[PDB]
Amino acid sequence: SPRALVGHRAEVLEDVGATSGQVRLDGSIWSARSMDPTHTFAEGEIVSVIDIQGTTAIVWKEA
Ligand SMILES: [Cl-]
Ligand SMILES: [Zn+2]
Ligand SMILES: [Zn+2]
Ligand SMILES: [Zn+2]
Repeated sequence: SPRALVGHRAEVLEDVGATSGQVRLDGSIWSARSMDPTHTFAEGEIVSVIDIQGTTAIVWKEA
């Protein structure tokens, strides 16, 4: 069911990069990683959830 989260936007709470990050998604805090591990999304940025792996949101640029 975490699969229904794909396509949602999320707000970065702790900087999201290769191997750490946290976002606010449907009112909850989720772990997150960047889709491209060279790209960091800083706190306050809005990202798009493009995949979920277990309970980790994989995020990219909004849209
Ligand atoms: Cl959304
Ligand atoms: Zn939702
Ligand atoms: Zn980049
Ligand atoms: Zn996948």
